[PDB]
Amino acid sequence: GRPEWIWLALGTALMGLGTLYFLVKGMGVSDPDAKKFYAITTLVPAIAFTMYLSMLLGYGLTMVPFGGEQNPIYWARYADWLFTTPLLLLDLALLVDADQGTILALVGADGIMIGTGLVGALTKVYSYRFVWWAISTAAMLYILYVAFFGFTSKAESMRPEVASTFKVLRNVTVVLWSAYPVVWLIGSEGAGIVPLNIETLLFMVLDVSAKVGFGLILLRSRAIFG
Ligand SMILES: *C/C=C(C)/C=C/C=C(C)/C=C/C1=C(C)CCCC1(C)C
Ligand SMILES: CCCCCCCCCCCCCCCC
Ligand SMILES: CCCCCCCCCCCC
Ligand SMILES: CCCCCCCCCCCC
Ligand SMILES: CCCCCCCCCCCC
Ligand SMILES: CCCCCCCCCC
Ligand SMILES: CCCCCCCCCC
Ligand SMILES: CCCCCCCC
Repeated sequence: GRPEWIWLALGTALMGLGTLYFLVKGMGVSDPDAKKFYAITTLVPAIAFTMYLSMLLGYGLTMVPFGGEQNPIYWARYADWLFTTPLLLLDLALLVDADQGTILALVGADGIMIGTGLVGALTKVYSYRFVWWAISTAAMLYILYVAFFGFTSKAESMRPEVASTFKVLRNVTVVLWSAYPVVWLIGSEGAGIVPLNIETLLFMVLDVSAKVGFGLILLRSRAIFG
């Protein structure tokens, strides 16, 4: 009965219901282009649902000694993010017809971001936790830079309605993704200022917005149709 369980339960509900709704809508669509966006976007909260559910049931949690104490760390978050973050970037790349080499570079950077974040989260020497955090944050900023400058440039060649939908999704992505390193820094994995229950609340609001919110915006747009 960990106090953060309530937010894990609410995250589970929200991701579950989001997945179900996207699946129902997606299965009804016949346009092949729209179907690809549905397939990618439905998978995102589906993966998050399984990881939130696992954490709700007491899995994906480990104790890491640092700063003279035994600290609880939810590593299952990284398993979710390893797969869902590149899927979200793929949605954006597909909207703007980004180059294959750009997608490869972003997916590589994304793997670095999640992998070094996880190594950070598991590191037993307090100061070194922040070296890995800094490397992960640098990878994230490379991603946001490309999604902001590179993808907008590509969007300028698309019809205005596709460009408009892209810009809303780009803006949501920049605002939400840039919060994650700060929550990590001040929370359980970092400085230990924000207690685990509140941190779990914060990550739940961010996760639901970045996956279900993002998905609602994308999947209700005419932009996904070919
Ligand atoms: C659905 C989940 C989303 C959109 C998650 C995004 C998560 C990140 C951008 C995480 C970034 C991190 C850093 C920038 C450094 C510290 C650890 C990471 C994983 C939290
Ligand atoms: C023409 C070139 C150059 C370069 C580059 C710049 C630098 C740096 C950094 C950082 C960050 C971020 C992010 C973005 C976005 C919204
Ligand atoms: C006393 C010592 C040193 C430390 C640290 C810091 C460097 C912070 C640079 C952050 C780059 C992302
Ligand atoms: C005596 C100490 C030294 C240190 C520090 C630091 C500055 C490193 C800044 C790195 C920025 C990327
Ligand atoms: C598209 C060619 C540019 C490739 C740059 C790859 C980059 C970077 C990464 C990251 C991390 C710390
Ligand atoms: C893939 C990036 C690997 C960078 C290694 C840096 C070593 C950190 C010293 C604690
Ligand atoms: C001794 C702590 C400083 C380690 C610096 C690691 C450099 C990271 C390379 C990207
Ligand atoms: C806006 C948050 C500031 C409060 C941080 C905390 C603590 C003592």
